[PDB]
Amino acid sequence: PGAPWWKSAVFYQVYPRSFKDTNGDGIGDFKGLTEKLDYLKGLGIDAIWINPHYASPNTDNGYDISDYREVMKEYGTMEDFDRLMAELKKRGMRLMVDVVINHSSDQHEWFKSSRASKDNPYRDYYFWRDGKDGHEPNNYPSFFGGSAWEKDPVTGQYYLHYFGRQQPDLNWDTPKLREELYAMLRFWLDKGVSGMRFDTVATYSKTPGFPDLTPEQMKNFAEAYTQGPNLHRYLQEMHEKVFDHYDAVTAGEIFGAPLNQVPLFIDSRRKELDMAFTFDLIRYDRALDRWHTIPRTLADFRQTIDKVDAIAGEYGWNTFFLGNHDNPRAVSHFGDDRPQWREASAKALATVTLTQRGTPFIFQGDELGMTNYPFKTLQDFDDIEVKGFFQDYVETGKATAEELLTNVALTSRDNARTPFQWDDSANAGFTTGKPWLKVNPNYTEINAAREIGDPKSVYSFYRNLISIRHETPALSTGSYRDIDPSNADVYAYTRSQDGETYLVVVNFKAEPRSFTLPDGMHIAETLIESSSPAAPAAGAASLELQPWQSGIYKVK
Ligand SMILES: [Ca+2]
Repeated sequence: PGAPWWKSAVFYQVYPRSFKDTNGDGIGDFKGLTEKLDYLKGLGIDAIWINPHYASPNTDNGYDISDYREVMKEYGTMEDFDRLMAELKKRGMRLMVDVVINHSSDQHEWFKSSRASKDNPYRDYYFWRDGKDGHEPNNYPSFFGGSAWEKDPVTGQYYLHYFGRQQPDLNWDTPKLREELYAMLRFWLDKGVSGMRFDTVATYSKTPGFPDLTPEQMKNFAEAYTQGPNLHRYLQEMHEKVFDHYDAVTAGEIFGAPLNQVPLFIDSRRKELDMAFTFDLIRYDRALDRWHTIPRTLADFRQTIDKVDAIAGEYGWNTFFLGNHDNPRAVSHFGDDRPQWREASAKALATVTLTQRGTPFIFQGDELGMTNYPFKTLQDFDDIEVKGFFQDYVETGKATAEELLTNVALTSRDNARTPFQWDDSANAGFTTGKPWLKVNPNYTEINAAREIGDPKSVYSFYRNLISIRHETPALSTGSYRDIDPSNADVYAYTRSQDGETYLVVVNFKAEPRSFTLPDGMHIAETLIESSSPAAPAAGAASLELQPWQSGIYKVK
């Protein structure tokens, strides 16, 4: 047969709010994204995944939807959305929208009705329960602060919200609710959308009776929330009633789920989702409280990739990303963002990103080498999640304001949300007004305009890597094999398909290193290298690597 277009595609994630503003209000919009399609096309992007673009009070920047069938006021009108669609099509590009159906805004008409009374027709579109022993129904904690249960004096019961208090969870146990969600998905799919990314898709099913989480589960409640007994039953139904009638690719954000359960979501034979967004890697050095970091090495990094790949099997498929809107900047996180190493390590990570088995997603700005932001006070963060950490850890006396700042500065989601750096004009050319989130001062050195015309820029390297990937089947659908899972210095692996085998060698140390190819393996040709003074001689049996050097070679 043949592999789907999404298995050989290179996606680009656009956070509209911080991509390109065109009316000076400081917030990115659709016209802004539409004006930059030539930029993405030139980069070689095949499809774009945009974060939530629906009507929202923005307590969680788009993830709290008040109307699934209207566009967010800040981004434009439905017409603007249609225009984005048409322009993407004119360039042969596809659009993947974000689907947020684990919860809705508390301003959604379903919730407004739901809270009116216990006998209301929409009561069960959400989860309402009586408190217990004078307190909340159970000990469920919220990702964004305090209890996952909020009492509503209108009825006296508590409603469930894994996330923000203004993000009540939708009740998937209710048939009419599921039917409404399916009809909503068809609304967008009928418009031609080519893909859907499902926000926290593993938390749709809630545990019957809502018993308390054990002390252990409390430590990792995110995992417990992914163990609903009707989860896959619901996913199979959605696929049967919706996706079976369209030709769109589905990608689930399987956050919190044990890696061993991932196959249940993506094995094609199961008819659930097409691709998986896993977080074992991107959160591989994150503490359980989600705001502290834990030192890891390349060995942990590669081994995690190892496991995630193995999980895909023969019928599953992974997406591969080193960054997104919920995590610190790739180069700062996995590379070395210091001035002398930023560019070298950003290129090294690009090589990794574009040579991994699965569908790679490039997060806006990483192709430029953008870094974390130099937060100075807690007021510099906008993220509701940080306010949650303050409520749960500072106001409770567990940590000082300074300790939260020091640590959250390295992990905060806002690191990835600062305005895209287009050029060195006012606010990096992002807006003519005041950006909703301050632009990183390093935009004077790191910006698209400066990198586009420079053959040695991080941008040009990405572009070239993307062309190489597009021209080399093995680099997308080829098998993957880690040459040495225990090596904590140089990441080396092969990609093979129909006889053609390629070698990827990336030095993760800011020091010279050597690499000996597996016995019998020799270099045939060098497709590309970064930070390398010279390609290896044809027939080479080993490689001498410069600090943070990366390379792709066809072997024999
Ligand atoms: Ca705007």
